Amino acid sequence: AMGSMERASLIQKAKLAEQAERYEDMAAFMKGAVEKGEELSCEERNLLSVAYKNVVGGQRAAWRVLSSIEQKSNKGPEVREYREKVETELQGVCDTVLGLLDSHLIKEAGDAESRVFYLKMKGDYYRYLAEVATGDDKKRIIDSARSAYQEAMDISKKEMPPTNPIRLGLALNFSVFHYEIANSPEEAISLAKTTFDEAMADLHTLSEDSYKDSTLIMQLLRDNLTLWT
Amino acid sequence: AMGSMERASLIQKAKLAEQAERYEDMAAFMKGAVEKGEELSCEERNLLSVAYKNVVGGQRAAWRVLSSIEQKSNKGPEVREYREKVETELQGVCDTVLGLLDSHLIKEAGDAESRVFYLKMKGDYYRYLAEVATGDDKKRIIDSARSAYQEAMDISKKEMPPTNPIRLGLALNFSVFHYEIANSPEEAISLAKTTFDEAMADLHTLSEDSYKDSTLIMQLLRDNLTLWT
Ligand SMILES: O=C(COc1ccccc1P(=O)(O)O)Nc1ccccc1C(F)(F)F
Ligand SMILES: O=C(COc1ccccc1P(=O)(O)O)Nc1ccccc1C(F)(F)F
Ligand SMILES: [Cl-]
Ligand SMILES: [Cl-]
Ligand SMILES: [Cl-]
Ligand SMILES: [Cl-]
Ligand SMILES: [Cl-]
Ligand SMILES: [Cl-]
Ligand SMILES: [Mg+2]
Ligand SMILES: [Mg+2]
Ligand SMILES: [Mg+2]
Ligand SMILES: [Mg+2]
Repeated sequence: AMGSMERASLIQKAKLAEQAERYEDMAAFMKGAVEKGEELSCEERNLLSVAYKNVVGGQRAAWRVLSSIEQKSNKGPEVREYREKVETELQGVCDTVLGLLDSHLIKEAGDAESRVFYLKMKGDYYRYLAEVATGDDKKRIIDSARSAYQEAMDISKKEMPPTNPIRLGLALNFSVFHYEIANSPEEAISLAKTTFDEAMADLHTLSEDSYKDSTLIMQLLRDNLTLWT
Repeated sequence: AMGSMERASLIQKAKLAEQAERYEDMAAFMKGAVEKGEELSCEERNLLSVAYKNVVGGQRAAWRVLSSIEQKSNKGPEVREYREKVETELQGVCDTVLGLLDSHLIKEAGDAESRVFYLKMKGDYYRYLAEVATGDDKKRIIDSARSAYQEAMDISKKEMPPTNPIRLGLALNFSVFHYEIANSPEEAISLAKTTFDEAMADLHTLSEDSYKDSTLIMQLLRDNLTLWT
């Protein structure tokens, strides 16, 4: 439905929707902006990520509540029906995001900051699909997440400093993938610890403001290391 | 869309949606339950009110953010367009609730607790329509709210004790109508003070649990009196 609205107007309205905490509207505005076909700036990529992370975050929290109730019941079919409703809507949001990345955000992303950002997003949305998947459809979804994260890591290590916040956040989320999805707690701890230590050694190169940006994410790595060790 | 689902299943799913904080789904489930045509029990009326109050509360908060931004701008048409979008969706939610009350909740409500509950709801949803109305369409909406609240007050004073929580909450919201909508701060303060004092004198009749229920709402009356005097 956003075909008739100006790209600039879509971006302006996404920012208004963020201020209003209207994240479903924010995501529809930013989907419309992506579908204009032009590449996104750094600000715009962040608007797209904030919108969908808040939409899928609501869905994941609801799915977890319903799944817990369903497991405790294991009356009639209603808890399973409603958990399946919420699950299908969550899957649809992830498939929307993955579709924007495949048509055609990733293929036109040539700079490291854009290409790593999009491949991290592809890892994250396959990861949310894996959280609700079962069996051996689940295996192929987990491998799709792994592959996207790994391509993003390879580029980030070649092209960005170890304190770059997108590099840091990629490594944080890939560590969470290993601990929560891939049953690989030692890989998770290794990655979080190596990433924290390599960033610490590069902090001296940063301005006050960059230092604030990087140490924020480093603290998240440390918080996880504390939960996991 | 809820015509094929059992009434009991709709109520069960509304309670699951409340636990999941999925208030739009909760409201659609309870609209479906109302549209079965049977009267609602006390528990069910509370589920219907909780669902819509959370849906319209999100819309009112967003509308206030957008309206404030629009007033500060007074660029191009986008802030007005998006405030109008949110306003129209808010109006639609209120028109849905008012339609359920008119078809046919109020006309079949013969007991005081049900009839006062529904007429309070009719007052509240016309009040939310008045918050976004302008001019002299606004006057007729304000009079619709007034009339519903007044019918509810007349029945509550004849039929319920002064500590009854629905009577208390009606009086609290009618006081807010007078202060925020009708430009009648003295009527608001008079009503809140008379309602608080009449409840205080009846507390001695209550059990521990009823006393907790009533004094909760009395504290809201006192909190408003503090803001207004
Ligand atoms: O509690 C968490 C913490 O998750 C992470 C921690 C570190 C890095 C990435 C993530 P990710 O799994 O990408 O969010 N997430 C969550 C789970 C369910 C619902 C809503 C949310 C949210 F709102 F995001 F918090
Ligand atoms: O801040 C308030 C306090 O309003 C009242 C106080 C006393 C009696 C009735 C109300 P009412 O005006 O019926 O809610 N409401 C509000 C306003 C905007 C958005 C969301 C909300 C909500 F979530 F309800 F808090
Ligand atoms: Cl369902
Ligand atoms: Cl390219
Ligand atoms: Cl620990
Ligand atoms: Cl709009
Ligand atoms: Cl009747
Ligand atoms: Cl005061
Ligand atoms: Mg154009
Ligand atoms: Mg390019
Ligand atoms: Mg039946
Ligand atoms: Mg009846």
